[PDB]
Amino acid sequence: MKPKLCRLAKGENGYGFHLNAIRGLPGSFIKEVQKGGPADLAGLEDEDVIIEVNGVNVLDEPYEKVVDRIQSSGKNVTLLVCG
Repeated sequence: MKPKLCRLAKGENGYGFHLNAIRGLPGSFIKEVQKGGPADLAGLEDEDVIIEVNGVNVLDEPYEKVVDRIQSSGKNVTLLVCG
């Protein structure tokens, strides 16, 4: 119900969350926010829906493309989510 805009700096062990999808439901949401990790500190929470990765709307994109986009921006990634 609330949109959050945030910027993650990759840590020793990634951004500190996983993407889950549901099987042909569209959209990608956050799954396993590591306590104290980048995503955690940046305000993200489980079941937050990804709307934009680095300014690009990814709602009409397969879970796999969304994963790729995130793991393709290097040290940083900017996310617009809704939760």
